[PDB]
Amino acid sequence: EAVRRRFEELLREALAFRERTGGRRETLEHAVRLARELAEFAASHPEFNRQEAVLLAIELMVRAMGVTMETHRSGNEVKVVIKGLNIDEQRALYRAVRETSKIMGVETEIEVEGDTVTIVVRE
Repeated sequence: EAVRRRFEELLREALAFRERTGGRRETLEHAVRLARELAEFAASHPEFNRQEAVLLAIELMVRAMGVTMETHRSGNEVKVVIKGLNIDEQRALYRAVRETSKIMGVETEIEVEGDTVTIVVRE
């Protein structure tokens, strides 16, 4: 609950930032910062589901940047498809998902094709 409540607080900050942001570069920097805060906070609450924490960090960045996403469940795996990203947003999202996965001890696979980044979170 504490981790889910933290996501909600960071989501409101993410939506207020993009409202007053000066560009996609500033929004991206703030989005990576928010995702790291959530990841480190969730790591301090080991009782919370590690797989779900990674997904919440991804969704926090998706909402902060205002990009389109899709989620599909395959048993224990979760696939996230994020479209419309520029080159800088792809590199930062790849970087942030890798770091967040390592913090949570979760195995994730990342594929980049065109504007589309596909993330698979397992177990």
